[PDB]
Amino acid sequence: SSNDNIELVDFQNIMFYGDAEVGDNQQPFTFILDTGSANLWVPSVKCTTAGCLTKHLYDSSKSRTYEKDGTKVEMNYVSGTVSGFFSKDLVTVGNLSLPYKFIEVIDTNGFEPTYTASTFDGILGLGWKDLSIGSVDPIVVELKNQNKIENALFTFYLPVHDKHTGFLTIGGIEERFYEGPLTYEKLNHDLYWQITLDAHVGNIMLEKANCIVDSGTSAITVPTDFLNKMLQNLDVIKVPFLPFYVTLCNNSKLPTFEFTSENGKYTLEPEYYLQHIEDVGPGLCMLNIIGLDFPVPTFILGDPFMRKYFTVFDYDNHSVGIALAKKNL
Ligand SMILES: CCCCCc1ccc(C(=O)N(Cc2ccc(-c3ccc(C(=O)N4CCCCC4)cc3)cc2)C2CCN(Cc3ccccn3)CC2)nc1
Repeated sequence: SSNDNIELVDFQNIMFYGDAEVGDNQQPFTFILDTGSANLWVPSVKCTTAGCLTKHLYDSSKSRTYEKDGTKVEMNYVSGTVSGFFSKDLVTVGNLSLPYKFIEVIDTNGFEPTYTASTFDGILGLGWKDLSIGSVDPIVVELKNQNKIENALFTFYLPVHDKHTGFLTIGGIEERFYEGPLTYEKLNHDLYWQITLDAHVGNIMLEKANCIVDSGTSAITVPTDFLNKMLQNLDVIKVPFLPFYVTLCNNSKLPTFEFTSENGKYTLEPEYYLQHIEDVGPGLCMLNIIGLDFPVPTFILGDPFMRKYFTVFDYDNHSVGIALAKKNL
């Protein structure tokens, strides 16, 4: 391709990962590629937590292009603080490289057990500058500024468990990934990749909902009240202690999400949001949906949505494009 393509690998229909390198010696790492964050986080050889001892670690002393920064970073997560400091070095994504400012992580203890229990080393954000710590221009913006690509956009063709591989593509939109019309939705903020869509599920509706397209979220998230309502009398239950909302895989009462704009209509049928849990019971499924409240009514269109729809993230035009993903590649 004329474009930069990074192959994506599915992990049990839970999350996907991509590889990238840091340092002019091309130190390898596995990353979460997250449109819902806006920094690049890389664990240091200087990190001595139990979590880091299992990871690929970054050694700045081995890179000729390392440029010291040192500005301290402290961020609060779930299990406490994650801390480190800014560094600059060559970051290689696919066949493109550039010197880039990233967070060199010294203490990961605030990211446990998630961090220890996962097979990735780092997080590479793909959101907007205003979402970032330290006002860092996004990688794709920086690549365009340097004439390494002709459009400041990237696309996601997500891998599908037991079906096909996935690609993150930087710089252009490739026909091999989609079918039918590509429709564009304007961003309502340059922060997350957030757009305004009318949401309908059965009789329940939310006009002009804030919908965040988020590659690092493994579920669809729905306002709690909206969820509670839409599942009433559907033969969907919670078991004393197993997998959250469960249902028979062949349940005909299961609804289709419908999101609309003046530009387009996007639907998510049960086949896209159901996860088989056959090992716990014949014909049993879990609904890959969670209830989550934001200060304003908001849906997170995470991986289940992005598996059905090819997505285009356009910094130049401040928009997200959406098209049906080709079923095979
Ligand atoms: C050395 C690495 C240092 C990482 C430091 C770090 C930690 C957390 C986040 C973060 O907030 N993230 C990034 C993050 C990405 C992926 C994950 C993640 C996803 C899946 C998995 C996973 O595969 N498994 C399966 C194995 C066990 C662990 C879970 C692990 C981690 C966690 C956190 C959030 C997630 C929620 N996002 C959505 C959102 C949008 C709008 C409002 C609120 N929230 C915002 C960004 N950033 C950086």
